Amino acid sequence: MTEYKLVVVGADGVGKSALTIQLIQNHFVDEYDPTIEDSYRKQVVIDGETCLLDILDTAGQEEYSAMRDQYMRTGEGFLCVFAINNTKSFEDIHHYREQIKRVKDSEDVPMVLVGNKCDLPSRTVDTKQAQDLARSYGIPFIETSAKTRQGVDDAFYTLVREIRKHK
Amino acid sequence: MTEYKLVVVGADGVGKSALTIQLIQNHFVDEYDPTIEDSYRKQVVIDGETCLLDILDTAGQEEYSAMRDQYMRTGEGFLCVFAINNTKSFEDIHHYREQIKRVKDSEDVPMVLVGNKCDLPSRTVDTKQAQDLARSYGIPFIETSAKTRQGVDDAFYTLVREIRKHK
Ligand SMILES: O=C1N[C@H](c2c(CNCCCCCCNCc3[nH]c4ccccc4c3[C@H]3NC(=O)c4ccc(O)cc43)[nH]c3ccccc23)c2cc(O)ccc21
Ligand SMILES: Nc1nc2c(ncn2[C@@H]2O[C@H](COP(=O)(O)OP(=O)(O)CP(=O)(O)O)[C@@H](O)[C@H]2O)c(=O)[nH]1
Ligand SMILES: Nc1nc2c(ncn2[C@@H]2O[C@H](COP(=O)(O)OP(=O)(O)CP(=O)(O)O)[C@@H](O)[C@H]2O)c(=O)[nH]1
Ligand SMILES: [Mg+2]
Ligand SMILES: [Mg+2]
Repeated sequence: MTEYKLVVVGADGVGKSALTIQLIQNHFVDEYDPTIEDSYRKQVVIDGETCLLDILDTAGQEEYSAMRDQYMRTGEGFLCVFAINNTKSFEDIHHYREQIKRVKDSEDVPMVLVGNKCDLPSRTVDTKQAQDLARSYGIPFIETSAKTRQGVDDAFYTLVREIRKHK
Repeated sequence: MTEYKLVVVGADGVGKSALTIQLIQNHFVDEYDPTIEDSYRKQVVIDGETCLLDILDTAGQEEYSAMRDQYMRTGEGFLCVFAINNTKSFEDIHHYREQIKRVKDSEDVPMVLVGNKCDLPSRTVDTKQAQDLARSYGIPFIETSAKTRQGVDDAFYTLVREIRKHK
């Protein structure tokens, strides 16, 4: 058995909690209830290895920069989430990646860029634009929908694979 | 901590959803997606008190006005929204205010008159005209733009202050 500390980060309302709740509880959260900080455990098998995922579901906006830095130091891998209908959340990605790199004092940190709400037709961030950004960061990119469950398992499992590769 | 049940009402397309989404998610929705009924939570500090805002984003549908009675009974305060480029929506305000007063069986219901889309130069409702009407209603008036965020926080916070005053 191996434990993996995963952190889900991103702007207000991108679907951080809905993505995590889909992985843990296998259903969609339709309601909008802002997160302060929650954590969840999930035991899963990834590439034949027994994994205990310890997932931190973070707030869109931190109250204390120093409190935020602590989970970035502890976290082994980061799911950097934006919503495909929210250009501000996509532009905010750089700020999350820069904060993670600074706290970890490393240019190489396991990360996955997640483009959530891909079920929505009202797209403002194109697929190629997110693919190019992820290519420039040297990280995988996955489109997800916490509503339909599209790409949810793949986003978390890819992050675990990135952590296992880094180790 | 205190919870406040806020209701955003007004005619079709005045920007009820865009105002609420700007308040909580800090981005402007350019798309027009008609609302059936959505609710959102937002934790804020107003005059030193932590407020958990429970905001109901309602439909602009003019048909079956009786469908509004239950949320009008439950709601503690109302954001009565019109668009500054839509004279019909400004004239419709009276119908929303009359229904609220009837359902609540009170002339002193916490309300704020909101003149949305103030970023638009194609104005048909003058600021002074809405100020004059709001004064005759005995309620505050705030101009807002879900696009620029002008007056968005002030509209919701003023409504909370009106509910507190009423208590
Ligand atoms: O004040 C505190 N609240 C905290 C707390 C919570 C968390 N709550 C989170 C919001 C929950 C929204 C629930 C959907 N609320 C949805 C909602 N939002 C509205 C806004 C306006 C009008 C109606 C609604 C409605 C709907 N409700 C109706 O009756 C209705 C009718 C017609 C409609 O069409 C729509 C609606 N749960 C607790 C249980 C016990 C004690 C405290 C709490 C708390 C903790 C604490 O340490 C100290 C103080 C507090
Ligand atoms: N259409 C659609 N809606 C989604 C998707 N993911 C989340 N949502 C919706 O977006 C809203 C916010 O989702 P939530 O998971 O709370 O986002 P969050 O980023 O955790 C909010 P906070 O930053 O305050 O913790 C909810 O109404 C939820 O149903 C998705 O993939 N598609
Ligand atoms: N320029 C400008 N456009 C706005 C503003 N607020 C809303 N809009 C635009 O008006 C249209 C309708 O916005 P929306 O928030 O859906 O209005 P609504 O009142 O919730 C519509 P419904 O009654 O069906 O729920 C959208 O195209 C939106 O971009 C604003 O402050 N400025
Ligand atoms: Mg959340
Ligand atoms: Mg709407």
